[PDB]
Amino acid sequence: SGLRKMAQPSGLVEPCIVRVSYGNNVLNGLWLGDEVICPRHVIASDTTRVINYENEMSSVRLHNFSVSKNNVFLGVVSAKYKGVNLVLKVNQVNPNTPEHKFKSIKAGESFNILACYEGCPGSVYGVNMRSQGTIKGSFIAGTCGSVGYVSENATLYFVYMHHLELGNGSHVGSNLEGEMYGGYEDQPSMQLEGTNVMSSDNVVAFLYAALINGERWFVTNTSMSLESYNTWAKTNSFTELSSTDAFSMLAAKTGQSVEKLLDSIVRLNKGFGGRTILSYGSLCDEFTPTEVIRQMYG
Amino acid sequence: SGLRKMAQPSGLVEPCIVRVSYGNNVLNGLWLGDEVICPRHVIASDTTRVINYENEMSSVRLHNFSVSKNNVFLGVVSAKYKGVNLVLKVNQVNPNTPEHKFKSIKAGESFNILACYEGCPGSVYGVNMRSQGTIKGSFIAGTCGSVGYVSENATLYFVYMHHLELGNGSHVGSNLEGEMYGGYEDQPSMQLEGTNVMSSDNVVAFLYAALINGERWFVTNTSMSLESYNTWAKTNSFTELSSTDAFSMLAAKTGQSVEKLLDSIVRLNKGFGGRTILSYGSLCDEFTPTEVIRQMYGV
Ligand SMILES: *C(=N)[C@H](C[C@@H]1CCNC1=O)NC(=O)[C@@H]1[C@@H]2[C@H](CN1C(=O)[C@@H](NS(C)(=O)=O)C(C)(C)C)C2(C)C
Ligand SMILES: *C(=N)[C@H](C[C@@H]1CCNC1=O)NC(=O)[C@@H]1[C@@H]2[C@H](CN1C(=O)[C@@H](NS(C)(=O)=O)C(C)(C)C)C2(C)C
Repeated sequence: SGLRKMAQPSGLVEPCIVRVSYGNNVLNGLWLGDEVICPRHVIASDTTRVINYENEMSSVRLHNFSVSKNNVFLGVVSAKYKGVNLVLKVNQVNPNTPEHKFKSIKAGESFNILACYEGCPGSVYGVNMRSQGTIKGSFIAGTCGSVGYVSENATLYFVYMHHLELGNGSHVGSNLEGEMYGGYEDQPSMQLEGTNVMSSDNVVAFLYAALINGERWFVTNTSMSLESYNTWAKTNSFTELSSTDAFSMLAAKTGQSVEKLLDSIVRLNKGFGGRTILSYGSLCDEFTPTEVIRQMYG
Repeated sequence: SGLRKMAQPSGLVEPCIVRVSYGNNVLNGLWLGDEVICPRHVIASDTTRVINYENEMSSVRLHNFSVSKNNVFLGVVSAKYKGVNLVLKVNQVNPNTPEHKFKSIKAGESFNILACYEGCPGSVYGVNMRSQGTIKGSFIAGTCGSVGYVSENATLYFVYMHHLELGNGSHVGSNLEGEMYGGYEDQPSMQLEGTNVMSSDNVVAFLYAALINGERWFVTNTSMSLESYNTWAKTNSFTELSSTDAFSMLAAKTGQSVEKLLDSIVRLNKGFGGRTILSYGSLCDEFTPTEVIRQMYGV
């Protein structure tokens, strides 16, 4: 059964993806109602140098936009900035607009990515929000505007829109309100990502999933207290756990309390010694405790 | 730019999933036209012991069936075995039936699993068919009838329907014609999966994806001839490579010949030595050459 990333189904999101073109830039937009949200960098005359966005807005011609989906051409009637996103009002309303809210994702939380290639949905996969506000996915040219989403209790939330990839390979996007996650600039810059902080909540859930998979070599007879682990975590770029309550079910099923896995984290952070855990060679923090519980038990 | 096991979008498949129940057994079915296809063990009176399907079919009653989708219910007017699958005719044609075909999956090929629970699609993810006709899915209770599909050249193929989980954890399903992959029986028995043979085509593609993503510690000034690797492959449960021509473009982009990666495989098979390749601590044959080329370069 192992442990793998899953994506919630994409049915409600795909009919909202449109191809947005301006000049030499071709990417994706999110068509909801008569609005189309896209990364505002699409109207940049040159993405190899610093962009003055209000200068580009004052020189924008709505007749140069090309917003389409399949065989429907959407005429742009108004353009406005909203943060780092471009909000374009079109002459047609999306007949397949789903009931939806807008939500911001926090660090250590999982969501789904509908990877779209120049207006065409191509694939869908699950990601996780790193401490600095980035994610580790797979984006290439023409995939900006790809939408992140998550369904909670039958409520569809749009949470992410892709903008850029940093030099270290981390991927940077914004919420649908135009606020960039982690506060990164939407410029072709050399800006750095901070030091990454592993979510210890997720590493413990990852280690519980490995015990359910019959992988127990990393568990010894040594325990480590919560307080002592939290003192170790802040000097080793791990978050501190508030409590062990979230793992009550996983601990009873596997026969290992959180304190046993906390000791494993400290030992395995120095290297797996040549062995693997769920095919990984390092600690994985992309699975929340709720994810692991649902994937293993439903 | 990254490498992730991806699934194709599920929008054309979700409206075809239905809940299928009979007595105390509940699973998923595939609603196309006025036909619903499900695993036949939904009518088994006892999943605990060996099932006599001839007795179960003789004592079946159409009205004891219940197939439904979003509070709308379908009446079963006919039930028939087709291989290990039940084919039920219902009194309503699926208005969202997509243009589709049926197809079998070969070893080493990738397809998409739409995991479902009691007729409600829950998650979608990509899998790769292992050499013995199994997949390392994540099916748990109530996921029987979950549908595998693949989109090729704008043609939708239904390729998989979930049945059981072997004692070793591997997952066995059938195609949509009732033929179980790998020849396993739909019986609660201790069937043993054969020896897994790693797809060398997929491992090479995985290592090419690593080079594209900046991983290169596993390549040295060494390179292994194709025949020399194939002789090693038949000894260490790896597929033999007919040629290197499927990697012509990947070899040009990364400047690394297949032969250089062939020696990497032989060395890496003995362990990574504490190093990683795109988070992996072991070789992974879950990505085809076509998967990698498309994910890295768009195409
Ligand atoms: C959207 N269409 C792309 C997605 C990129 C392409 C490679 N991987 C991705 O995630 N975004 C951009 O093209 C984005 C646009 C221009 C430059 N840019 C980048 O992502 C660059 N990275 S960076 C932070 O060094 O500028 C690069 C080098 C193209 C990956 C702007 C930031 C406006
Ligand atoms: C469908 N609802 C299940 C899917 C299973 C549940 C656990 N993981 C899965 O993939 N199918 C069955 O329950 C299936 C039914 C009965 C026995 N069976 C199994 O998968 C069993 N495995 S085995 C090969 O030992 O019989 C088991 C013990 C439930 C996992 C039959 C084959 C009819």
